[PDB]
Amino acid sequence: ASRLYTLVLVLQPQRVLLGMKKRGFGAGRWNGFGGKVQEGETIEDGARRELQEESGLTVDALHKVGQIVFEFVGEPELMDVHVFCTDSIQGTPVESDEMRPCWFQLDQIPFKDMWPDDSYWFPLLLQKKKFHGYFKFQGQDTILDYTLREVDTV
Repeated sequence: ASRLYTLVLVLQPQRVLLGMKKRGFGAGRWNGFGGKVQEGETIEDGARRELQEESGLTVDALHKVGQIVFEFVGEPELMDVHVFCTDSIQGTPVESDEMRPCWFQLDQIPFKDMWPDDSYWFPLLLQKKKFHGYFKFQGQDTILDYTLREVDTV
């Protein structure tokens, strides 16, 4: 059994948008935008909804770029995260109660203050490659096992 999650990475030719999670899950780290997928909305709609609730941004078109499964030791539900990307955005990223948005240069991505798994799949994202990933976590710091491959269909 798994639970559906969204992850939105605003990727521009020379910069990427990340948000400092101010609390809850993943707080203290720079994150993409997203959240739980609710009942009554599609996965993409949930990604749009959370992107607006967390940054105030709306997007014309979202592109599927990957899917990452996360296992946390002791927790029954696996986390099925659908990763999205976009270049065209509508509006200006403003601070919400959850995220503090900020632009980063592609050669200055703060991996040391992001989820440890990002250092693995981010190179694939920047290369415009589609990918499937799996990460088993013990706590929020230690990766026990992981798989990562390039795909043609997300």
